[PDB]
Amino acid sequence: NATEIRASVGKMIDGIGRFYIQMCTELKLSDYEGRLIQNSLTIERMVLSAFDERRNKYLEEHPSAGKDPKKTGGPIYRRVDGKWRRELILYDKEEIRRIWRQANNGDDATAGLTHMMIWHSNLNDATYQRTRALVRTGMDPRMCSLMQGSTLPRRSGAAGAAVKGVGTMVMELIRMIKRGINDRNFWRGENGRRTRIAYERMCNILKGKFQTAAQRTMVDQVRESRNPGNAEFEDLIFLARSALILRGSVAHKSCLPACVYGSAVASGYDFEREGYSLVGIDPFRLLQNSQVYSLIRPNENPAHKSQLVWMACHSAAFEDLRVSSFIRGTKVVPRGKLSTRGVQIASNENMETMESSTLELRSRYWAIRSDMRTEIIRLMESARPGRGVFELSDEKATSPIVPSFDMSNEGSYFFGDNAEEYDN
Amino acid sequence: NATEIRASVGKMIDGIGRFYIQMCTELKLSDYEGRLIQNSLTIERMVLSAFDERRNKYLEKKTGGPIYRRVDGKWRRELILYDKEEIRRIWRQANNGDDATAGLTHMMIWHSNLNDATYQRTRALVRTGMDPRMCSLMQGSTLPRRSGAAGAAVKGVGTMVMELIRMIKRGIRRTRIAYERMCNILKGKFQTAAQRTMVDQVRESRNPGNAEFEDLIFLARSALILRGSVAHKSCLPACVYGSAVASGYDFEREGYSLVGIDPFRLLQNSQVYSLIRPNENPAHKSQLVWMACHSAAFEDLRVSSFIRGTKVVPRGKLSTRGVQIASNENMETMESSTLELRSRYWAIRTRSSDMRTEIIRLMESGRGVFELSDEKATSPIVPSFDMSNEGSYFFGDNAEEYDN
Repeated sequence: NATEIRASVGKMIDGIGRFYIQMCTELKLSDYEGRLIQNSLTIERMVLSAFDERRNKYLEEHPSAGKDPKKTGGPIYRRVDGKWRRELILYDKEEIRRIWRQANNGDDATAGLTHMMIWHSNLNDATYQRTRALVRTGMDPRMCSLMQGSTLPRRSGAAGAAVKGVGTMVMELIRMIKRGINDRNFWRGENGRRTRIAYERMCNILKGKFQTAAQRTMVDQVRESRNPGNAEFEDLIFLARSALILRGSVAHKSCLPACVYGSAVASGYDFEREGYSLVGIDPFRLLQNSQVYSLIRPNENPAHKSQLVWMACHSAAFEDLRVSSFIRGTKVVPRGKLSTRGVQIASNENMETMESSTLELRSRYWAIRSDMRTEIIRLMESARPGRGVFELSDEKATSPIVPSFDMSNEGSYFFGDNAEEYDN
Repeated sequence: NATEIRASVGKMIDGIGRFYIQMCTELKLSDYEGRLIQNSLTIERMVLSAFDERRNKYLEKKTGGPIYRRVDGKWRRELILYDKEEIRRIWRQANNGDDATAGLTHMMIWHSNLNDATYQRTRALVRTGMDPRMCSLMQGSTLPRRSGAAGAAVKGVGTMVMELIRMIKRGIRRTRIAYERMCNILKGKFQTAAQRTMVDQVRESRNPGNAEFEDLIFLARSALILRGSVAHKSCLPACVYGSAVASGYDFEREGYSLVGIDPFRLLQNSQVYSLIRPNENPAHKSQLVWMACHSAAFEDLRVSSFIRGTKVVPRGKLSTRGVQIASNENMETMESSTLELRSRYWAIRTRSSDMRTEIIRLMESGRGVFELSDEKATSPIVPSFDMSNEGSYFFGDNAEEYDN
């Protein structure tokens, strides 16, 4: 009865796994070099590009960006003579899509591709700041915590729609109103019919992220305008702030690096059989016996580069730092006090100085988890200031541990942000 | 009761005013040039430099600074170096030959009040093992190492916590008393029983320990919810005062008070011009100044916005860089505009053992505006605020980092 879920999900993991393995052997990579998180992001980026096929549903590709329409690739890092060297592979999109498909027993693994996409998205969320893009749109920097999903493609709507946060939605809509406001043709014409229906869908997606009946119906008013302008702009900004106090309903799926799935199947793990869920202990324990490395930079804190990957693996960048901590097993500080610069490596980076380290990716527990303006305001005035944890070994919900939180500690991951700005 | 304090301060304003007028003449600037903010800061800094005399109590060959005089359609960066005694002598003269201890500390807090709305210190907080969120407890954080009991009056909970922590962390007879003293000040900043206590116990620890690093850090955090009582002092540029007296206004006799409408009315009718780099928003540069004048950086933006009459945005939205100029900024990309230093309404300053369980327990659990025309506080407007608007001047702070 409950067999189907483990399988469709475990069978999804399996394929991501098989695919990674083949990909590594194909690339003549060593265990360490395969468990290198930087090589893993580069291999995932590669499968989505072929399935993307220039439609921005699976990839975040630029519009003017210079990359061969029928051939994807990325940087690979292998340790030779002790020094880390930067290699640059390039594969035929076919190789990727044929190898991917074969990894999945002839199926197009669309869940898998969405799983990897959401994982890159979670990482980005825990790594890059958005305030500079917020201000330019007319939004506020505090709206940074309504940003989950902002560096995701506007395609793969349901998935995007589930993981994206109010701000990401407000931000999207806010832009159309501009390009519509600015271009005269924008809402009239075949593009109005094509975009108007888009604009709308977006409103509904946003709308279905709100809880209070006032927010919901206010979005409706905003979507009923046939010529969105300054007025609808202030309303979305308004909704955007209401989200700060009356939190929305945003999905959060714990996706892990392919190398972590690829590493388990190759050790003998049979997922589709045992089964998988992203809800319970599966991603916690799979993370538990984790052995994921990372090129680390001169003067970076290995402990910190790890918090980052930890944080993205469990979808906790927008998580009250006191909640996360109780579960991590160690304080989970604000980005501002971190000392890494990202788990990527720039072309410009001097690899002569490059280091290598073992991410600490486990945890101490696992856990389960006009008139209107006025109605909303008050709902905010009256607003008031958690999840159930279980020891790893308590497979089932036999005994919920109580949380002993510390309420005097930093809760926000964004106050005093030090991260880079996500140009792309 | 009232009359003396209001006079004695009044005489201080008058002193600065005069001192500024005079120096204005030795430096021989035109009315416009004499109303330029950078010129007021540069003469203001001289006065303090001289009287300080390398002890780090006021301002951190001779004393000098940049003098901006516009001829004949570009501005020039004049760098004058004046005698340190010629300047302080001139200060005595404008003050009847009296040390304006109050007068000097007044211009000082003004600069502190400026730096406060202009520079971010989150970076120093973190280097000291503090919270960024503690950024709104940094009043007077940019005050001199040797700052008296008037300035320390203008110091925030986090400024004292920082100062204290930076000392235990530093090595690991009079440092003791000193470090006991700071603890006393911090103490006079809390409003509750338990908050005071921990401080006592803190200055009380026989030898500095990690318990305080934590205990101070913990108290610094309580002040964020259990607001304390840090003294704010509305201090205006010297130009503003100088000008006023040139008007003939006679502060010593009319009486002045920073606790009231005075600082406001003097600014309402006060005309200051500032240099403005290119692509900067004169209105934001004005916000910056207005804020510093009323000593309102750590104030809730909604209350500030109400009083001002116009939105007072977060420093992360401010299209400015600062009120000073470096020796590397082209003067042929410079020009000036008027600093809008007015307000819609004027307000009252609202003149003001497990300790962690009392504290935490507490934690979990009328500044009225009046028309500028209502001098006597005869009618109180109940500010109608909107909590949709932003309250923290600091979230997203992109401001330059001050370096202590």
